[PDB]
Amino acid sequence: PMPPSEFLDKLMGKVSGYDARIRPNFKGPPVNVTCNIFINSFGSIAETTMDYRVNIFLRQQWNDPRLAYSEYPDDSLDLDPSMLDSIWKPDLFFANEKGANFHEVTTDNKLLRISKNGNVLYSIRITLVLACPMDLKNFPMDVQTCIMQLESFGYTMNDLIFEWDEKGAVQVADGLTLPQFILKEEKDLRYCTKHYNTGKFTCIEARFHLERQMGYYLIQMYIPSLLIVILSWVSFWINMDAAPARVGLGITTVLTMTTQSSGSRASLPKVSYVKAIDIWMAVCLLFVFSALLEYAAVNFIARQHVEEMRKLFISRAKRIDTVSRVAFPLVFLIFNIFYWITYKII
Amino acid sequence: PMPPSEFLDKLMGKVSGYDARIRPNFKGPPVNVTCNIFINSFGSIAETTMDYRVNIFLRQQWNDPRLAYSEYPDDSLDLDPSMLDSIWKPDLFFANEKGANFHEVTTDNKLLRISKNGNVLYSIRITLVLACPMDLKNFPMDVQTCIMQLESFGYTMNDLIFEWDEKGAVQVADGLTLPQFILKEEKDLRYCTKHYNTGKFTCIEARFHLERQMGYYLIQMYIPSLLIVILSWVSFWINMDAAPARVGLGITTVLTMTTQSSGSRASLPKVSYVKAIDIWMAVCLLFVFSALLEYAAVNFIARQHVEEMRKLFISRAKRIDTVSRVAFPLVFLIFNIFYWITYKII
Amino acid sequence: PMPPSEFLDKLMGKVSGYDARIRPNFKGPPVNVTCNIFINSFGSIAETTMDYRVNIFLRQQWNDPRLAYSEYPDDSLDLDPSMLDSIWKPDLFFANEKGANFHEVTTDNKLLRISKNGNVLYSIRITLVLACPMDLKNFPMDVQTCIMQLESFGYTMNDLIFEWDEKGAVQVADGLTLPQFILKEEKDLRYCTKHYNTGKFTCIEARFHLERQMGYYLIQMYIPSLLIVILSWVSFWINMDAAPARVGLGITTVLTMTTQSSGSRASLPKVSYVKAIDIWMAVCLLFVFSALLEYAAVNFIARQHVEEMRKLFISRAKRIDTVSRVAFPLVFLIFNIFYWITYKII
Amino acid sequence: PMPPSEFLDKLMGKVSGYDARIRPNFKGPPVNVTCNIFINSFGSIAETTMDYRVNIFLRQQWNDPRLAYSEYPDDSLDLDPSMLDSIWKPDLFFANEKGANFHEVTTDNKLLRISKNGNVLYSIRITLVLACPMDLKNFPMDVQTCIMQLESFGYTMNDLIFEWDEKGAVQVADGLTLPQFILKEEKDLRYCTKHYNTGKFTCIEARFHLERQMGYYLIQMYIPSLLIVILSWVSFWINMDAAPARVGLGITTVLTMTTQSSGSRASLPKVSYVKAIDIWMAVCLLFVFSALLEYAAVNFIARQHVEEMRKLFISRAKRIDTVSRVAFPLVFLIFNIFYWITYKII
Amino acid sequence: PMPPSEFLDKLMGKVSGYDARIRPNFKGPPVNVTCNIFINSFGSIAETTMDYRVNIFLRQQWNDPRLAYSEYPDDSLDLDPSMLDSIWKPDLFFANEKGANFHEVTTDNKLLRISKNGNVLYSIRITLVLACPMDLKNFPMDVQTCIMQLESFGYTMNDLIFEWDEKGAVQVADGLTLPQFILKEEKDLRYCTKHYNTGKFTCIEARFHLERQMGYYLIQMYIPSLLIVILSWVSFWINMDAAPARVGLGITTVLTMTTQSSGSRASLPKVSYVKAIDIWMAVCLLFVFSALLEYAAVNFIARQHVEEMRKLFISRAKRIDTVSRVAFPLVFLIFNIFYWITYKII
Ligand SMILES: *[C@@H]1O[C@H](CO)[C@@H](O[C@@H]2O[C@H](CO)[C@@H](O[C@@H]3O[C@H](CO)[C@@H](O)[C@H](O)[C@@H]3O)[C@H](O)[C@H]2NC(C)=O)[C@H](O)[C@H]1NC(C)=O
Ligand SMILES: *[C@@H]1O[C@H](CO)[C@@H](O[C@@H]2O[C@H](CO)[C@@H](O[C@@H]3O[C@H](CO)[C@@H](O)[C@H](O)[C@@H]3O)[C@H](O)[C@H]2NC(C)=O)[C@H](O)[C@H]1NC(C)=O
Ligand SMILES: *[C@@H]1O[C@H](CO)[C@@H](O[C@@H]2O[C@H](CO)[C@@H](O[C@@H]3O[C@H](CO)[C@@H](O)[C@H](O)[C@@H]3O)[C@H](O)[C@H]2NC(C)=O)[C@H](O)[C@H]1NC(C)=O
Ligand SMILES: *[C@@H]1O[C@H](CO)[C@@H](O[C@@H]2O[C@H](CO)[C@@H](O[C@@H]3O[C@H](CO)[C@@H](O)[C@H](O)[C@@H]3O)[C@H](O)[C@H]2NC(C)=O)[C@H](O)[C@H]1NC(C)=O
Ligand SMILES: *[C@@H]1O[C@H](CO)[C@@H](O[C@@H]2O[C@H](CO)[C@@H](O[C@@H]3O[C@H](CO)[C@@H](O)[C@H](O)[C@@H]3O)[C@H](O)[C@H]2NC(C)=O)[C@H](O)[C@H]1NC(C)=O
Repeated sequence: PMPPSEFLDKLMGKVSGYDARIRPNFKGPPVNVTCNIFINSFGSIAETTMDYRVNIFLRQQWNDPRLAYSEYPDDSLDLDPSMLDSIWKPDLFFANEKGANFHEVTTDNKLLRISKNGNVLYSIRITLVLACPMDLKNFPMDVQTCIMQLESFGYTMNDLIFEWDEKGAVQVADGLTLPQFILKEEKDLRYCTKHYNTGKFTCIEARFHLERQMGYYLIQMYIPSLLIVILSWVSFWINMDAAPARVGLGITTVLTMTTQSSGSRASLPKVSYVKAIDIWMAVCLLFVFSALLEYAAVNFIARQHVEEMRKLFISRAKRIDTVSRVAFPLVFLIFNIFYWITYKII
Repeated sequence: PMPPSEFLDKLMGKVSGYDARIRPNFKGPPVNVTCNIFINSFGSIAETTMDYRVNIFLRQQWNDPRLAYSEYPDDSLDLDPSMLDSIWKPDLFFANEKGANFHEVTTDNKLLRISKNGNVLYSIRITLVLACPMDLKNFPMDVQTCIMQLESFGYTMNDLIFEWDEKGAVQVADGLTLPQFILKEEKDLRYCTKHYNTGKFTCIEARFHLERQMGYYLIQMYIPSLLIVILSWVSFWINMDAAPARVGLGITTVLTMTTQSSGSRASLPKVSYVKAIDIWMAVCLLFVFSALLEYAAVNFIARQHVEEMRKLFISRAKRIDTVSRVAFPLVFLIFNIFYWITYKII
Repeated sequence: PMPPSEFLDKLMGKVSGYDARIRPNFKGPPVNVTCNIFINSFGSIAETTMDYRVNIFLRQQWNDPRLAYSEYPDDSLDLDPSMLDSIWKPDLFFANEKGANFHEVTTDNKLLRISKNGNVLYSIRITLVLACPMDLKNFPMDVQTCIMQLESFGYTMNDLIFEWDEKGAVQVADGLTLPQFILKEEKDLRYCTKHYNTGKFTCIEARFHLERQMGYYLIQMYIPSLLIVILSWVSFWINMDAAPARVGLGITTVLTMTTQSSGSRASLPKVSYVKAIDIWMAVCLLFVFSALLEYAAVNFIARQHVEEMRKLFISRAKRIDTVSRVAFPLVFLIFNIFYWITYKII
Repeated sequence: PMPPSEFLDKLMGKVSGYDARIRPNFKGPPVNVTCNIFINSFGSIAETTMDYRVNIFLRQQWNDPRLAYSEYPDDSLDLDPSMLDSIWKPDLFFANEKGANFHEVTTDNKLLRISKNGNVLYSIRITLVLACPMDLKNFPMDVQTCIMQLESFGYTMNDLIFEWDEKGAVQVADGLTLPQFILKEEKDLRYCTKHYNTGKFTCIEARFHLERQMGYYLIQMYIPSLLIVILSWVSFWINMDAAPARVGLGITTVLTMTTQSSGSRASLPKVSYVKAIDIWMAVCLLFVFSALLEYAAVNFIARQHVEEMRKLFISRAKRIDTVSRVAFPLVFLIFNIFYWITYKII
Repeated sequence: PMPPSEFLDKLMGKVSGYDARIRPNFKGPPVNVTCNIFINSFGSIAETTMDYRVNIFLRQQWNDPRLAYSEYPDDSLDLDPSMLDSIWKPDLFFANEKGANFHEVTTDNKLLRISKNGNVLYSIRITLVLACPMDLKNFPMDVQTCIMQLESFGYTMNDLIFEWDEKGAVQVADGLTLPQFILKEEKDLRYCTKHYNTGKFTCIEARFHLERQMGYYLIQMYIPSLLIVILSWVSFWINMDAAPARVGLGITTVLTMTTQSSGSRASLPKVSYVKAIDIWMAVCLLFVFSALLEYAAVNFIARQHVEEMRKLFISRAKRIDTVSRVAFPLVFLIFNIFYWITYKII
């Protein structure tokens, strides 16, 4: 008969002594808030800043016995966000926020419904820009584990405990793709219970494993740098004598493999250690410079070394030729059989 | 006689029991909100972020029988946005917001008018930065379908239903142009009715088909890369012997076609797969390197190969010359007759 | 005797029935709001975004007969912006806002004064980021006409009409300069009266004509590209035979004129059509490549062509020499006499 | 006995008729507000935008006789910023704001104290982003005079007058350094009294003279470009004949001096006129191209010009050699003795 | 019995005369506020702007005897941030703010608890963007000392004194890493007590010593520039005569060592003085140009200098050869034994 918003104003008003500043079960057991999120959007995972933007639906559930109506005939009284500052709510925050905001377009994007036994569902929409430290040792083949962690701010462990619900604690939207990554399905769920000189505060966290799309770096970086090493060798499939074809086509490989090494570290943070794209760009400069070093070894013989003198001339220039037709692919393919296996076992 | 704002304060005040926290037709059929937008501005369609900024007039229409006056002699009571928090409004939001805001310069840019039978028109001005996933397989010749979708947040399907009106559900402003795209006239209108563990919520969406302006990429990228392949061949329209004119003008084509390939992927997201500008830049490097590979094949003969010996010298250097005057345009024009037709049928 | 703020609180308070939610001359003729702006700052005219930032003083004047006091001895009651939400104000907005804001440093920068006959002056300070479509056909020699337009949002044409006052409808600050443009003095003033399915709404607009500073593009782009075409020709003022001075100094012009063509399209939007800086950079590559094409024509003769044979050798190499000393300036100066006149008549 | 905040609530409350909307000395002489600032931070002086960020303490002093208590035993009643909207304050603003904000971290950073005779000190903390037009004629050796100006917005000259106090009208923080500039100690203080069709409004302004740090541009730009002109000449300290050492080492100077000219105009606004770094980069390309022009003059003689014929050969190649060993430093050092003196007298 | 929020509303309400506008111990000794921070996040230490972003938990402790309850049986009454504007709080601010903000996601991230003896703990979460002047004399090997300083704004020294507590005045979060730096453990704690014409105000400050990660600059800059100096010398391990192998491989070192010098000063502020990466890039161009200067010295002999004439030819070309095989590593390794020791003692 009486409408619920009219019914609820006396359920939690100044009458019946409801004070929104006081947690449920006061001077009792701690409040068990159970949580689950729903990732709408995900991404812009910057590595210069080592953070990522996420857009979630944070659902929180607890039990307020002061709100447990009995006589109203329905099962779920909702509550618009205008009266949402009138009940108790948990003081959740994110321990690695780095700035975040609500969404208020056409209405505060907030949801609240109250069951008969005082079970309270509270769902809001948040955009977060969460920090995650990026480990870039094996850079195009890394698995980034960027986390997010949810803590109480004012209430300690003996007053308020966060939990993940067992019914799908992290859902992901259906067509959620990433431009550079794959969000794996297994999401680790564990506690991070903090300690300060103020006290100990509850924490729960989720761990998202992000595996890269290697195919972009394979297209822009590896495959052109693979062919210049092949360009380094067909220029050695060359005429009898030393020639300017052995000169300009050797420094051709120098200009390209440094250009590929210049544009390699374009959008990378200035990490102190060495990453996997470096030791590819190192060898793809080392085998480039070993093409000019063979021509100088030929020029060390072509200027140094009339039937006996001409026999001593080609007694060295072909001992160096028929080996480097074989030795250059041997040391290169023994590198790839050692390079790729290390980055396909980690 | 009595002014409408004075008349309306008793129409929806504490007298006559109007509660703005309660939807129309409560414990009845769901509220049928019908919607249409008006795109003022559109654009800044970034592909690094995969989003786009739009500036709309969101019109919403529904029926509140509590507001249906009968005795006032007019037909449309308006209402300034100062008293706009005093009636019920739908809690619409955008499922791919990524940040949005109102416009409050000189007045809240909001409109509200109420007919005699309780029909309510509600128009606001919003700037949205909506996410859309970009498919870039055939990159300069793609048709991007970026959508926008309008959902309820608190009310489920049995309480509130969104509809597009049949009288022009998406209007576009008159001189609305795009810097890089063409907004097609046919705009798909369909439902995206969501399901959560909270419940099922209404959704309607519009699908904007965006076809690119190919002419910019044709000017900067294709036409210069077309002429270097022609530059690759007039350098083969060359003198009798091998010459440094066949040397420097061949690596000239190497420096330019990599420069055109360097500046090609300037503002592109790091997509894993391969796009259509790549397989043009691949062939426009492959036919470049097949110009130096012919000179090395000549230098493989010019150093290897006195009337019989000089007849064997030109017995190969012209068998390779008169074929590549014909074979280079044959394999190039058989590429364009296969390249362009695939990107003119999709 | 009684102070004006005390006098005004009863002039527009709950006594005397003044309702700020109701326009003047209600159920009468429409309100004639007359407007004029004062541009303090202007600029940051971006072409990537196709917008520009302006900082104005928006003055609005109308007549509220409810505010027409008679007995107070002064002529202009002012009103601080604290009580500014207490009278009726027009709901002006900008139809191409793209974000805007007020200025509230040390005080709301707002002004309000009321004459005896109810004439109301209302002046505020706004920063606007207004969109204007940029036509870039003749790019360094274009006249951009970027507009701004002022509309009502809630009131239709039969309730509220905007006008420009005839006494200087747009003033400009005294030392207002632009970094790249010249704001012309003639400013077009016309109507843009909108029509929607909601109704028809008033509009007035001003049109600012912006002519560029050509001298920057003449310094960085034209004058260096002019001298390389002269560098293309003094390298043809060369010795008798073919020489490497005719080789490296020809590709010198290739590297520079592409470098000038690379840095040409640095900060430009990706317009589909072709602009005037392109067809200068096209010809300044075409006459560059016609310098190497003459050396290859010489090398087509120097390898092809003993007193009769040496007479046939210079029977072609000087027929090509003494023409290109004349033909290269003839086709170049016939280009400038056609290029510049088209861009000095539009 | 009675605490001051309790004492002050009746000093300026509804009792004793204090109205915060009414200036002191109403219908009397104008209010003399005296001002002084304290620059905490200064800088980020961008020249693309032609503005600069400053962080000040704006102190304002005036006299309100309505606030002049007599009987309370102290000398300075302070007032927290919660009650700061309760007294009259001047409506100061900045005529070249371009966006500004207060600081509200942990408390509104605002200060207010009231002496016995109604003298009121009012100090706030503001961050400003002030526009200043940049004159860049002599660019690395310029003295920029960027100003800031403080005006009233609502009160005209006959009601409110701004003054600088004579006791240090602009203080600067102690260790305030600039990354690229030197703030000179002499700061000009003068009026800029505005006139509008509204009326005439008070203004005071301060003029900050900013002299650059020339040493950065001397390190990156001048000293490398100085040595290439020396590199241009040691390559002329060369062997007897024409050689490829006179070829590649000449175009070496072309590639570097254009690279230094490319990176010169990296962060500069697109000013129409010519600046001082240009006419250094012009001459440091002109003397570069006069090194290749001498080799072509030698090649004009080395191909043109057997005991009499060999005497005529070196009768020109050494007349050009021993002059350019002297003429190149003579015209270069006569340039620096004219270049630097003009930019060391202005 | 009575709940604390109900108990506290009469403890600090209008009854019992608590005025939040009045400091504790009024007309008494100054309030001793003791402080400690907790750095959650740290970084984005920009050097273009010379600032850094930090995310702290600011804890403040003082004693308000007006709040000292006696009869309530607990020891710590908390207080939600809704009623937080109802007690006295210190007006702390940061003397080098450059913009800062609170965090209000899901709740104002603020904490307040009150002991029995009026001890008040007050903890808030702030994001700061603090300015620090960067000294870059020895740039990759510098120790930056960026500070933060906490001052009162309204209360002078005789009313409010800040202190660091002796129990860990700066804590740092556990896994706090930096992308480019190492935050040292020793943090200097000292006073910075300000003086103005207003009065003298309290200050405390903390000094964070930041030592760089040298390994990134060693990977990108030093190690490639080390090998080009080795590339400069193996090209001198060359054949007998002068050769184009001594020509192109010498200017190869010119192009790379300027490319490494171009990309060196990529993200650096325009400091006037010279930094340590410059005098490495200077010498790594000087020993590059001393490779071409030896070839020109050989070409000064190879063109100048038949059994006696050929003995005088190699009487100089090997006196210059066998010295530069020894003199080039001697002057280079005597540089590193002087370069690195200066930057490993400071
Ligand atoms: C919130 O969740 C926590 C954890 O599930 C609940 O705390 C637990 O409450 C139960 C009963 O309320 C306690 O069990 C009792 O333990 C005593 C001592 O071991 C034993 O003698 C009894 O027979 C009974 O088993 C349990 O100890 C306690 N655990 C902790 C860590 O406190 C809490 O009750 C929940 N609160 C609400 C409002 O749901
Ligand atoms: C909002 O729009 C919906 C959909 O148009 C309306 O729901 C429909 O309402 C009609 C009559 O109110 C229902 O028709 C009736 O259906 C029963 C059972 O099929 C039949 O026996 C009756 O003879 C009559 O045809 C219809 O079923 C119902 N559809 C749904 C899906 O609920 C709703 O009434 C509208 N509400 C308002 C306030 O306009
Ligand atoms: C605001 O400005 C508009 C336009 O100037 C005013 O509307 C005009 O008002 C005049 C008199 O109020 C009307 O003139 C009358 O027209 C009738 C029919 O033509 C004629 O029989 C009368 O002798 C007289 O000339 C005029 O028609 C009307 N124009 C329009 C387009 O409505 C309006 O009155 C102004 N309102 C205020 C409050 O100043
Ligand atoms: C604020 O400062 C202004 C400027 O200092 C003050 O205005 C000046 O006030 C004095 C006395 O109040 C005026 O002096 C008188 O001038 C008349 C006519 O010249 C002369 O006959 C008298 O013997 C006396 O010298 C002076 O003219 C006036 N100047 C202006 C430009 O108005 C003003 O009084 C100050 N107000 C306050 C509240 O301090
Ligand atoms: C806040 O901290 C300051 C500094 O610790 C306290 O000021 C100090 O207060 C003590 C006693 O209240 C003063 O000691 C007395 O000094 C006089 C003169 O030297 C001496 O004759 C007495 O026998 C006694 O030792 C001390 O001088 C004073 N120091 C200063 C610099 O003022 C202050 O009391 C603290 N306030 C609170 C509320 O805790």
